[PDB]
Amino acid sequence: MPAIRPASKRKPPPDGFSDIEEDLLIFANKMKDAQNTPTDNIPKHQAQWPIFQIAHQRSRYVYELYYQKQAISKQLYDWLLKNGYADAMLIAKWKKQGYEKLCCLRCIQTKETNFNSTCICRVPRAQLKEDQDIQCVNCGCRGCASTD
RNA sequence: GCCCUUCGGGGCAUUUGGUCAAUUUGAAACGAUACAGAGAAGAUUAGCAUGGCCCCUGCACUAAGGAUGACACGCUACUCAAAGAGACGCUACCAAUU
Ligand SMILES: [Zn+2]
Ligand SMILES: [Zn+2]
Ligand SMILES: [Zn+2]
Repeated sequence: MPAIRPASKRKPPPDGFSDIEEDLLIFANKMKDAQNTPTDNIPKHQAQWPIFQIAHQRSRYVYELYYQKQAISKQLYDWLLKNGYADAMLIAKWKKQGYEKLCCLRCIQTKETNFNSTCICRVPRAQLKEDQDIQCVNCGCRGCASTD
């Protein structure tokens, strides 16, 4: 379970976890530092942006470690997705076509916008104004479209 | 970026949003202090209401309480006369002790 077991109850992870544990702990400590970041000098949605950034990065590490540069077994990959080292739904969207670089699921959630739209970060920057710096309110993405 | 191609081309995906993170000048309120100071025609007071540009506590916007919760207590011509009886009214002002 992803609930914390005592120690004697703890089952070992699969093989290769000793090989990837250092990068996984790098992402975990990055996430704790994002928890401890100050919020006085920035706005509030901007305070929540780094969690989405680090979650995307951790899931991308797992995703391209399994699919692109094959370095982990399928047992280990399924274990990582089950135990919370990567976002299975974000990885599913990365497998979809036209969503190969999606920042977050909240940015394609169309039931939650005013006019049932995706966010502006999903729009190909070829159709936007020049020097129109987008940083979306949801995660601060500057451009996710696969063409971008 | 990926995919397809008859290598000319075509496809997949499509417009977020919370006035800034900044406290003097776009609106918080007690308490302390100062002061005064509790209804019903003598004195003392159980209350229940009434009306709303007065509200408070309460789930009660179909209880109850808040001094009977308070407020009430100033002010005061205006649909408006008639009868009969008066008026040096409406003008003048005036000549003997012995
Ligand atoms: Zn996003
Ligand atoms: Zn976005
Ligand atoms: Zn994005």
